[PDB]
Amino acid sequence: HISSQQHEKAIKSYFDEAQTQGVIIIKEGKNLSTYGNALARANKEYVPASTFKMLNALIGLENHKATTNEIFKWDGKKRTYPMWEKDMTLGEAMALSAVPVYQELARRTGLELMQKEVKRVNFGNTNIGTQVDNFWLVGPLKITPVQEVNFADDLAHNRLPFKLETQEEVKKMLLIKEVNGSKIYAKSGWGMGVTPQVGWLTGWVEQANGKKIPFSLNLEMKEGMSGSIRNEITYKSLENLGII
Ligand SMILES: C[C@](COC(=O)NCCN)([C@@H](Nc1c(C=O)cc2ccccn12)C(=O)O)S(=O)O
Repeated sequence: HISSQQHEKAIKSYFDEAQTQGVIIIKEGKNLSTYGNALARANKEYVPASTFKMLNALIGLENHKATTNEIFKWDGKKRTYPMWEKDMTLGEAMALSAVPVYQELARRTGLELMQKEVKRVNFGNTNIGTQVDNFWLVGPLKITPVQEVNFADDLAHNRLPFKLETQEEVKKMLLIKEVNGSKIYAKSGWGMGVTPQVGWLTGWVEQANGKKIPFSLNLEMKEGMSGSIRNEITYKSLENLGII
């Protein structure tokens, strides 16, 4: 079959072609595999950006700050994108990366409860600072790609410290693709308020046989770069390895 050298070269070429620097961590059982064109990013800390939504939702639901069918009403003020100027549930806001909805959720949770829950979960450096509505966007909260793939592994297998119903609700919110009997659950992320800008795509693959293969793509986003580049490189890498 295909050599490890060829797989590594192919995935590295996906990041090279996009003219960026990035890594993608794959986890099978307890083993971590690092691929990409800048392997040292694996243990470097970056803001989680939208990937934090997964945990924001978990906390919000567990602590009764919202329900899965509650509709967060658009307040009528201009948003960064027209697509965000509407009423939506947590799940809809997850799919649209609707930051305003999640900022409202964070405000309901409150700084004190948020700091305690982020600590309880041991997410990244666990520090949210003093601003409850933007700590995952501009710091001080940071996390490495290894910690992100492990967070995905824990959520996929319901190991996080939340009722299993809560975990299942948030997981249902993350289905972004189906391919050849395989289901891909993930959350993209783009930290535009930091320099350099970081891009993320963290989730897992649920294969027909029921096995789950967690992953975390992390790269530098550059001016005039497409968010869908995080997805194409992720899908191409997963396919090259025979995961999907
Ligand atoms: C790039 C995504 C979504 O991805 C899409 O390209 N849009 C898609 C919906 N079809 C999204 N970024 C994001 C955040 C999450 O990090 C957080 C902010 C804050 C301000 C401005 C943009 N902010 C975006 O600006 O649209 S990020 O991957 O969540």
